Amino acid sequence: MADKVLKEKRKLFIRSMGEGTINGLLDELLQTRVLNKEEMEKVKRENATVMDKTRALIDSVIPKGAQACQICITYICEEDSYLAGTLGL
Amino acid sequence: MADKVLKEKRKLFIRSMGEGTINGLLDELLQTRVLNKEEMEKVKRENATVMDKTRALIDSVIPKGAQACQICITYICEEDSYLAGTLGL
Amino acid sequence: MADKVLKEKRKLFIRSMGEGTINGLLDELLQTRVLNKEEMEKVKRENATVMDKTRALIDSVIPKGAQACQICITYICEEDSYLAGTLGL
Amino acid sequence: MADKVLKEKRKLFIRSMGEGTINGLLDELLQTRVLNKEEMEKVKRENATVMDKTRALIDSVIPKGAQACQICITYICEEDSYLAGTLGL
Amino acid sequence: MADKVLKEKRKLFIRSMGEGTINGLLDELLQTRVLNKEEMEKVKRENATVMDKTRALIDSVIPKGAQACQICITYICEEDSYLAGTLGL
Amino acid sequence: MADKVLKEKRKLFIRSMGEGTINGLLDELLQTRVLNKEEMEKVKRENATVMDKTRALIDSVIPKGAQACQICITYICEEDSYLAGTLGL
Amino acid sequence: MADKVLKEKRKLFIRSMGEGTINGLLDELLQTRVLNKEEMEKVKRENATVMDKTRALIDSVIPKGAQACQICITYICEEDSYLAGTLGL
Amino acid sequence: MADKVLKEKRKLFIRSMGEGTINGLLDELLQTRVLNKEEMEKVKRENATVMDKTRALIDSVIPKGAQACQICITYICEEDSYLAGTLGL
Repeated sequence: MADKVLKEKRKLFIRSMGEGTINGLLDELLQTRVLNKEEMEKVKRENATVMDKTRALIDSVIPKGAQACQICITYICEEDSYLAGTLGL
Repeated sequence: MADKVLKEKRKLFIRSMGEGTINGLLDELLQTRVLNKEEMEKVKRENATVMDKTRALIDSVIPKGAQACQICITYICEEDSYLAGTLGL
Repeated sequence: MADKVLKEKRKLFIRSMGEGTINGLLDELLQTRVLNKEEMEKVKRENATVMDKTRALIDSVIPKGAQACQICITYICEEDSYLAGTLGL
Repeated sequence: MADKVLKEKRKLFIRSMGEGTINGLLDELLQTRVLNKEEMEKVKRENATVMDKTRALIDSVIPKGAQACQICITYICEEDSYLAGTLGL
Repeated sequence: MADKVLKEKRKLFIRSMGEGTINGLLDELLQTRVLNKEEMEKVKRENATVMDKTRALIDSVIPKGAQACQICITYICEEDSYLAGTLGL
Repeated sequence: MADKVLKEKRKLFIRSMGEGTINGLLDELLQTRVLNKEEMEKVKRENATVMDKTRALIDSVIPKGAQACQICITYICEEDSYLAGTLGL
Repeated sequence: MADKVLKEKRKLFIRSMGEGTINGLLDELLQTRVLNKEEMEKVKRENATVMDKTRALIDSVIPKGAQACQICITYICEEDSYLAGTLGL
Repeated sequence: MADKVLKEKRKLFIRSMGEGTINGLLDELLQTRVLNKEEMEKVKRENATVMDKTRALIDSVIPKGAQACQICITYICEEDSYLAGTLGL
C-alpha cells in the first residue's frame, strides 16, 4: 500500500520537496477533505523552513492510512513528474 | 456498545490520533458538557506529546459511560472520516 | 446575560473569527481595561494559529463576568456585522 | 477581617483566577516580602494548571494573617477591577 | 550595593524593559562571562513574552552578587538613559 | 566499540551539537528503526534548548547498544565532517 | 579540606545555586564517575525546584569524601567564577 | 586560534555586520561544507533583523572549531577589508 511506500521514502521527501509543491499538495489535501483548516494552518504557521513543513505534513498524513497517502502520491506524480522520478515513485 | 468499542481500539487510537483532532474533540466534549474546564486544562497542559494527550483523554472519557463514548465516536466519524475508516468505526 | 451567551457559542467563535477581528477586539479590551498588557502579550505571542488565539481570548474573557463579555459582544456587533449575523448575536 | 473574606471566597477565587493576575500577585507578594523566593518557586513550578496555582497561593497566603490577605485584596482591587467586581470585593 | 538596588526595583524592571534592551544586556553579560551559553539559551528559548524573559534574567543575575548587578546597572545607564532615568538609577 | 566512545565523549557532544545536526540524526535514526515515533516526539517536544535535546538523545541512544552508536557516529562523520573532526571521531 | 568547606557552606550553596550550574555540575560528576546514571536521574526527576535539586546534590556528594567535593569546587571555580567569588571559594 | 578570536569579538560582529556580508559569508560557508542547506535556511528564514542573523550565524559557527572560524575570518578579510580593519582582524 501507499502508506508503507511513503514511510520508506521519508528522508528523500524531506530533503527534496520545495515550497510550491507543499502549497499545491496542501490545497489538494484540503479539497479532498483529508485535512481540515486547523491542521493546514498548523502546518503552515508553526514552521518557518520548508523542511519542517514537509516533516509536519508527512507526520500528519501517514497515520491516516493508505487511501490518504495514495492521494498525495497521485498528486505528486501528476504535478511534479521530475520530483516523482527522482523519488522513485 | 460505545464504551466496549472504545476499549477495544485504545492502542489504535493512541497510535493514530493527531493534534488537530484532539483539539476539536476537546472543544466538542466541552460544548456537550462531558468534561469541565479543569479536566480539559489537565489534559492539555500536563502532557507534552500527542500520545500522552490521547492517553489522558481516553482514560478520562471511558469511565463516564457509553453516552460520552458515543459522542466521541460520532464526532470522529463526522469530522475525521479517513481516520474513522482506518480505525474501523 | 452576555457571559452565558458567549459560553453557548464558543465553538462558533473558534471556527469563525479571523485575525483582524482578534487584533481589533484586543485593542478594544486593552482600552476598556478589561485586560492588561501581560494578558494581551500572552494571547498574541504564545499562540501561532488564530484558532489558538481565539481559544485563549475566550478563556481569558469568560471568567471576568457579564460586563466584560458585553463589551466584546457590542464591539463585534458594531464592527463585524456580517460575522455578528452569522454568529447569531 | 481580610482573612475571613478570603476564606469565604476560596471556590470563586479558584474558579475565576487567571494566569496574568497570578503572576502580578506573586510579584507584589514577593515585593512586599509576604513570600520568599522558595515559596514562589514552589507555587510556579510544582503546579501545571492555573487552578492548582491558585489553590497553592490561597493555601499559602491564608495562614499568614489578615495583613497578607489585605495586601492581596488591595492589589486585586487596584489591578483587576472587573475580577474584583465579579468576586464581590 | 547594586544587588540591593536591583532587588528593590524588581517590579519596575519587569514592567518597564523591552526586548531590545534584553538582547543587548544578554550580549553584554555573555561577553563579561557573568552568564554562560546554556543560561542565555535557557532565558531566550524557554520564555515567550518579554516579561517572562525579564523575570528569568533578574532571577538569574541577583544571586551572583553585587559585581554582577553592577555590570547590568552600568550597561542600562550607558545604553538606555531614558529607561535608566525612569527606573531611578 | 562505539558505545564506549559515545560514553567518553558525552560532554563534548552536549557542548558542541547543533539543532540541524540533531534534526538530521533524528531522521536517520527513525529511518533505521533505532527509535520509534514516541521516543522522537519525546526528544523533540519535551525539551526547549538544544543542550537538553542532545542530552535526551544521548541518554536514549547509549543503552541500545554498540550498533546504534555506530549508526550515529557514521552519520555524524558523513554529514558533519567539521564537527566530527572537532569531536575526535 | 574540601568536604569540610562544602559542609560549612551548605546554606549559601542552596540559596545561590542556579539551574544551568546544576546541569553542568551533574554532567561533570557523571563524566568523572563520581555519580552514576541512577543518582543523576534521581536528582533531576524527583525534585521540581532548584533548591531541592541543590539539596539532593549536596547530600549525595558530601558523604563520598574529599576528592568528590574537590571536583565540584574546582568545576565551580573554573566555570562560575562570579558565583565562586560570592561563595568565598 | 580563530575560535577564540570570534569569541572575543562577538558584540562587535553583531553590531557591525550588514546583510550583504551575511549573504556572501553564507554562500562561502555552504560552498566549503561548513554548513548544510538546512542550517543555512534556518539562519535565513527564522530571523527578521540582521542582528539576529549575525547572532545565529556566530552561534552556529563557533562550536564547529577553529578551522571553521578561520574560513569566516579569511573571507571577511578578503571581501570586507574596511569592516575587517574596523573589527581589528
